[PDB]
Amino acid sequence: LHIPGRLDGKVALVTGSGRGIGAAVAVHLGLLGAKVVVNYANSPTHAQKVVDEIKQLGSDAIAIKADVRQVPEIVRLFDEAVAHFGQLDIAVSNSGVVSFGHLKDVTEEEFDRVFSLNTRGQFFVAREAYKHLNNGGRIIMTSSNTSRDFSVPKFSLYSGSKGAIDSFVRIFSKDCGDKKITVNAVAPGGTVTDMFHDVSQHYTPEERQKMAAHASPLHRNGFPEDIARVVGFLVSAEGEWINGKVLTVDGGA
Amino acid sequence: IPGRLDGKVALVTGSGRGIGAAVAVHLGLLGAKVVVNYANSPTHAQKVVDEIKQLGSDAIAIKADVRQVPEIVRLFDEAVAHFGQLDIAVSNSGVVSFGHLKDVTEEEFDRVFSLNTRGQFFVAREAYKHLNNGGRIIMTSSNTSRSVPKFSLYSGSKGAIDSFVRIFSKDCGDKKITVNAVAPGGTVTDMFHDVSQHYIPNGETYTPEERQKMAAHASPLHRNGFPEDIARVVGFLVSAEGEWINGKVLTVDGGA
Amino acid sequence: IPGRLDGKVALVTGSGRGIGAAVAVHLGLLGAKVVVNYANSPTHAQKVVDEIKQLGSDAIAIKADVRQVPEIVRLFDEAVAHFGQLDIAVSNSGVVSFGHLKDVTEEEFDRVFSLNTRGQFFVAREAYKHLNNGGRIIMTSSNTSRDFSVPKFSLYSGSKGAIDSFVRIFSKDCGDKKITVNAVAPGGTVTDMFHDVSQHYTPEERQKMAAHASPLHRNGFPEDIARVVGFLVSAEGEWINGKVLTVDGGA
Amino acid sequence: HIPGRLDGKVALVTGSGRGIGAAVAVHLGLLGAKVVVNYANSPTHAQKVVDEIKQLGSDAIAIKADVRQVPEIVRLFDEAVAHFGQLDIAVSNSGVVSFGHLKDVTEEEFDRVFSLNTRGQFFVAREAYKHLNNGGRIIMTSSNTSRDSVPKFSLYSGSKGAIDSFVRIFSKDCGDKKITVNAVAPGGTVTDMFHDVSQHYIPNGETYTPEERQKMAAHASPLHRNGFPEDIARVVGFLVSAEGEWINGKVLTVDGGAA
Ligand SMILES: NC(=O)c1ccc[n+]([C@@H]2O[C@H](COP(=O)([O-])OP(=O)(O)OC[C@H]3O[C@@H](n4cnc5c(N)ncnc54)[C@H](OP(=O)(O)O)[C@@H]3O)[C@@H](O)[C@H]2O)c1
Ligand SMILES: NC(=O)c1ccc[n+]([C@@H]2O[C@H](COP(=O)([O-])OP(=O)(O)OC[C@H]3O[C@@H](n4cnc5c(N)ncnc54)[C@H](OP(=O)(O)O)[C@@H]3O)[C@@H](O)[C@H]2O)c1
Ligand SMILES: NC(=O)c1ccc[n+]([C@@H]2O[C@H](COP(=O)([O-])OP(=O)(O)OC[C@H]3O[C@@H](n4cnc5c(N)ncnc54)[C@H](OP(=O)(O)O)[C@@H]3O)[C@@H](O)[C@H]2O)c1
Ligand SMILES: NC(=O)c1ccc[n+]([C@@H]2O[C@H](COP(=O)([O-])OP(=O)(O)OC[C@H]3O[C@@H](n4cnc5c(N)ncnc54)[C@H](OP(=O)(O)O)[C@@H]3O)[C@@H](O)[C@H]2O)c1
Ligand SMILES: O=C(CBr)c1ccc(Br)cc1O
Ligand SMILES: O=C(CBr)c1ccc(Br)cc1O
Ligand SMILES: O=C(CBr)c1ccc(Br)cc1O
Ligand SMILES: O=C(CBr)c1ccc(Br)cc1O
Repeated sequence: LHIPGRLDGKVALVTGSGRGIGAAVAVHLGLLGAKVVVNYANSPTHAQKVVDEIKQLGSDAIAIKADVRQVPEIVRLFDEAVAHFGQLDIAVSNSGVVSFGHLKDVTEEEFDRVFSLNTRGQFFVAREAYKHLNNGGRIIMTSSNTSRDFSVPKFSLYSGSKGAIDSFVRIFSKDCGDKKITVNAVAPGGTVTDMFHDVSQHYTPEERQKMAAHASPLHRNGFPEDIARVVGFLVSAEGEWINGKVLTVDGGA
Repeated sequence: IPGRLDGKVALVTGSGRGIGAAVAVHLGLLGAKVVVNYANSPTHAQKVVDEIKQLGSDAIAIKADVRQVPEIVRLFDEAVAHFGQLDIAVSNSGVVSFGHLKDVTEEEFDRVFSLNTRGQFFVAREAYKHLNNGGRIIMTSSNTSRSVPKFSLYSGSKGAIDSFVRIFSKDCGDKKITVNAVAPGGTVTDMFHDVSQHYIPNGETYTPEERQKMAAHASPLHRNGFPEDIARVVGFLVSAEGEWINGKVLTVDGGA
Repeated sequence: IPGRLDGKVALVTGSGRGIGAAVAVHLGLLGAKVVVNYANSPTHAQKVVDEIKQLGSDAIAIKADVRQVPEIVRLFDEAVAHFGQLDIAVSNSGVVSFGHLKDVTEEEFDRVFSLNTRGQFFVAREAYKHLNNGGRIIMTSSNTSRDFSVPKFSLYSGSKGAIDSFVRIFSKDCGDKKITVNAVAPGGTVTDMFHDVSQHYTPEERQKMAAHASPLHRNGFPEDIARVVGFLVSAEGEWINGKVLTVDGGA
Repeated sequence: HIPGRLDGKVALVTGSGRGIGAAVAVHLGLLGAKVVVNYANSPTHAQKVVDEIKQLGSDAIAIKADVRQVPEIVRLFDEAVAHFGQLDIAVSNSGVVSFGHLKDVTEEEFDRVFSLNTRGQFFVAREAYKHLNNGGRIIMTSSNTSRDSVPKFSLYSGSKGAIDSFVRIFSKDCGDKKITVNAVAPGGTVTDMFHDVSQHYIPNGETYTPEERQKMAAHASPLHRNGFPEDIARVVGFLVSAEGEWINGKVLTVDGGAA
């Protein structure tokens, strides 16, 4: 009885996996039988619950605090991961922040807060992933359906921050080929997390939420484990021949 | 189990050979009962069926030429008759064409579009009609839609598919059926081989395998695409785990 | 002179009424001689021809069903016969179709594709064969090919997605006579077709709600699509080649 | 008829000292616009462009500003309105090219590219919106490699994909002033930047003359020729005209039909 997309005796790291989409990727890869490094930066207990979750279903994990806005903290994060589990097969760039505002009101402090994590951060996560990763490995980065599909106004700073991700992946896949490493991006849609709720107020968390379901031909919201399942396939052996691509997981939204 | 289709029934057009075949075998290995459609290759159709039984699923092989819209309806009513239900339809059948616009006859257009564009349209259609709720539709395109020369006619036949799927996914939502396309690129079959001989300044001079190996250099993974490479993306897409991929075109080429 | 077409001859399919009449009047305005192609509406076409005569450019009406290839061949033979040259060729003629995928018929698909897709391909081919060196080919798509996905618009959208793939490759084939190929992909240009899809109240009221879609707060008119077409097929538009230009004003 | 002329309009182009920007700025002048020739390090060529524009019956002025420093950007737009009294058109053109494998790419090298190409352009568009007449025009410059694959080109190509995403949303925001925002995505326009990129992506570039590698890239165009600054400037011309209005929020690629 053939079991697909498994990751047994493979190590995976997932920036900002304490809560939200990243935490499901952390678990899924754990379920499909990867050992998992669960990076957080502000949510220490949240991360220890994800380490706990992955252990209960028969694989190992350690949480590692790191601000991935800080390239040396990223060097240490990858340096520490390989120190612990011995190697690293999978690196998922998940960590991100949202911003809202009309072009006229967007400040220098605000451009940077956003770009420092979502774009520079993810790029430098990807850098140390290539240096630290084994041959046949997997980088995965997170964009947004807004990058180019969705056209939310007063969403320019955020969308641009992920538009750069869209352009990194097709080229990274050329560069990363000489360690036989595939690079792909996932562009989630409206995944239900603390972030989705902060961007719906633009009332109740769930009342707002109940509108977005009436917009997917599948009449439900996207949830973190809907994106996780697409990253699990992509970091599997099976899905090696998807390379340099931005997958969009929105449900037809 | 994740990625498995235990209890599910599928149908794959042009699954006697090439990507078609590898799709059918993969769906089987995942737990699906596979309908295997051919139009000219019953021997390989019957081999595909037999390989699907051996690994311990079930299959039949119903002859049907998907240019003929009544042969498509029959293909599907017979699909539902033999296994009882249909969950999954994979529109895969296709022909390549080559030529400069200046030398493209009517006959050559009608040949290419009747199967690649129109045929696939009325597979998607008779899929929606015949499918259980929560089911799955896949159509096959090419990475060359959105630029090798003398490749207009075929290229545009698949650009139409890239357009259809986004809308279909709107239409098809009311039975919660997801519709996506795969845009394969450089996959080792008689179609890839008959192509490599045209878009390589030597072509007939070199050997299919010598050409095949030239193209291996193109991928940053430094290898060739094989039907099992594509089969696996479809399988995920038609798993319940692939649900939240909907209305999209996945190019599977290896960075090419 | 800026993007003027003084000394050129153009041909526009379905230029009797619609964006085409406007592309025809526009290429006229910029000093081109214009073949005006109709199939069903000679009285409209005659209005266009006069309006191009009336701002001091020559023009003719030629009946041709761009679904019948033989008639495409005659139209291009006769156009070169009259003006002795053809520099620009605009594939405009198209039809609209609504329906859930479950309802679409072989007949409906073939009514659409015959003209929207297959017709445009063969206008394009015949353009290549008759066109002077350094000439121009425009094909007509929709912002729905890809950009937007409306329910029950699958057939039409497909018809124009085919076009998007054609122009990229066409631009390479046609470059062996230094001819550039592009599509403009309109997006709600007020016309007789808009009023159909608009319907799916009065026309003018179904437009006032349409206005709110553009961040420029206004709908689209043939001139909006025509100015772009005039640029692409000018000398100065040469370096735009093998492209789709979605003219929607935001939408 | 005299079509897309910009008579009585005022325009600003960043880095209109050399390359594309200059041809952009000479084009707007030729089309009747009064032009503000921004530059950071090339004051003489900037001045030659102002004189070349004054020569064809319009007016121009060179302002110095480094569009890496956001306060120099505000100073640039404040000064430009001060001199000519208004501004209709804003062309974010300034940019740099970088080559390197992800691994070799550094913090310093990364900030160097993003601070001008991405951050710079964003804030040129912020201040343009704040200074521009209603009915005006924002253009940003992108690249045909942002999404249209070239090795050791991630950092450059990245910097520009951010622009593509920016112009689609800028179109909406800028709509409350009936302002069209659009990007041009140039290909390999012959410039000192093209020659620096023809040196790296050619079998043995330094063993070749810039013209040699040029002729080589020409054989790759369906138009058997190299694109030139005037080829992009002609397209910018259309976009910023009354007539180009219904192209809003899109990214146009001017490449001659290939790389
Ligand atoms: N609807 C959506 O959610 C949606 C849609 C499109 C794209 N995305 C993208 O999906 C990704 C994740 O979204 P989400 O919904 O999961 O977000 P979220 O719930 O707000 O969670 C944020 C995650 O980011 C981590 N993080 C933030 N700043 C960090 C830093 N400097 N260093 C390390 N980690 C940091 C957080 O960990 P700590 O709490 O430990 O800081 C947390 O795990 C983001 O890139 C987002 O843009 C999401
Ligand atoms: N290989 C590639 O590189 C590549 C790249 C892009 C896209 N594709 C697409 O992938 C699909 C598979 O092609 P392939 O590579 O597998 O090539 P292939 O080996 O040529 O396969 C052709 C398949 O098409 C079926 N077919 C042909 N005419 C048919 C008809 N009237 N009715 C039903 N089925 C018919 C054939 O069945 P019989 O011959 O048995 O009748 C055969 O199984 C096609 O959609 C193709 O356009 C392939
Ligand atoms: N209008 C829009 O909002 C919109 C949006 C996206 C795309 N488009 C595209 O824009 C183009 C023009 O559409 P429109 O809005 O101007 O449409 P329209 O008002 O319906 O005009 C149709 C034009 O097509 C011609 N035509 C139809 N069938 C023909 C045939 N067999 N042979 C020759 N000519 C034929 C008509 O001429 P006869 O009357 O002589 O038959 C008429 O000139 C079309 O290709 C359409 O698909 C339009
Ligand atoms: N040429 C191509 O092949 C090509 C292809 C695709 C895209 N592009 C893009 O098109 C644009 C034009 O490139 P190009 O070929 O014209 O390049 P170029 O010859 O290098 O010209 C560079 C321009 O950038 C300006 N610049 C540099 N740093 C600046 C700063 N801090 N502030 C203001 N201006 C600054 C320069 O002015 P100073 O003299 O003052 O530095 C000069 O005007 C760039 O955005 C480029 O990325 C070019
Ligand atoms: O991207 C996000 C959250 Br960061 C998003 C939110 C709401 C909707 Br409706 C669509 C979206 O793409
Ligand atoms: O279409 C085919 C073979 Br039918 C194809 C082959 C190789 C590449 Br790279 C792209 C393609 O689209
Ligand atoms: O398709 C049509 C008319 Br055929 C259309 C109408 C309105 C808008 Br907004 C976009 C469109 O594409
Ligand atoms: O942008 C650059 C380097 Br500035 C470029 C050069 C040549 C070609 Br072909 C495409 C490009 O995008």
